[PDB]
Amino acid sequence: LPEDPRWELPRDRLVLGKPLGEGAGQVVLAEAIGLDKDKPNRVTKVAVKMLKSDATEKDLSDLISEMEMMKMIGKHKNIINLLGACTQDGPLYVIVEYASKGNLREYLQARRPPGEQLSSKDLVSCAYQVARGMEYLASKKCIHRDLAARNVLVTEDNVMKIADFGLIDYYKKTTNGRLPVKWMAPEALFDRIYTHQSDVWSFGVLLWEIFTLGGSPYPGVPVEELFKLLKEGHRMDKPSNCTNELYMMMRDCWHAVPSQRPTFKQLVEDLDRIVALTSNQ
Ligand SMILES: C[C@@H](Oc1ccc2[nH]nc(-c3ccc(N4CC5(C4)CN(S(C)(=O)=O)C5)nc3)c2c1)c1c(Cl)cncc1Cl
Repeated sequence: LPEDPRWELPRDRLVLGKPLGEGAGQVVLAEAIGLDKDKPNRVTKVAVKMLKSDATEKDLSDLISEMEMMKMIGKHKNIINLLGACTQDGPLYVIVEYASKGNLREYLQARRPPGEQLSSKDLVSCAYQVARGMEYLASKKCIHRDLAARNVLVTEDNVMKIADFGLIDYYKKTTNGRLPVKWMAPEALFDRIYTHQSDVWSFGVLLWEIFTLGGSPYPGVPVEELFKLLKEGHRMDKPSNCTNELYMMMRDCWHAVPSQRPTFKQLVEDLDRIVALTSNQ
């Protein structure tokens, strides 16, 4: 691989830790010593993406393309930023920001009341940050294609960061058994058309995910039945503990006509206003 001095990190400055997630492409917790040359004695907790034992040549290509995509897209608070890479004299390591509190689905579920505590403002605030993150990506012509709570990460300071933005079997399930088709917009699901507007649909589900504290969409619904519901124009019920205004927002996001869905630009402005008017108690 060519070196790119801007981003390169010597391997002796990277102490690998425990695995965060696998694939069979995998991710590992690590510590970078002097991630920026200006601050060389600092240790930073990072996540390192790398190949697994039986990766293809095209798997490598994909990881490289992901790295280059991130360089193109640039920095933003509400995305997982590239920090560095090891491309020389050893396997490819792609160093990204570490998110201590896991993905948003896990974060929400872990903070459900008994049967630490997220206020109404916290929930709305969560949606704002995710919208702000998607607006940036969208402004950089980046289409996520699987925007969901599982692909939003949460830092030590409760900052929402969008993941796997720089990357089909419909019946394949996620790590804990959810079907990604349930986040897909109709035009994407049927006509295989992906736009920013299709991400807005998916953001609609993400909203629903938030105000159900990591609820599972369409529980017990297989793929064939999902097609049925969408063709019938069915829409998920308003969650309990969720205003009409926010439900309207989801419904707007789930507008059958893509052009009639709001832009993330609009969703950022609306959520800005709502956060400030939502109480923290
Ligand atoms: C595939 C992996 O990809 C990445 C890519 C960059 C990252 N930066 N930071 C992470 C990360 C860091 C910590 C972390 N966890 C530690 C905990 C969740 C488990 N709890 S705990 C220790 O309190 O029980 C927090 N999960 C993910 C991370 C994961 C991933 C995972 Cl494991 C979970 N959800 C989404 C995705 Cl995309």
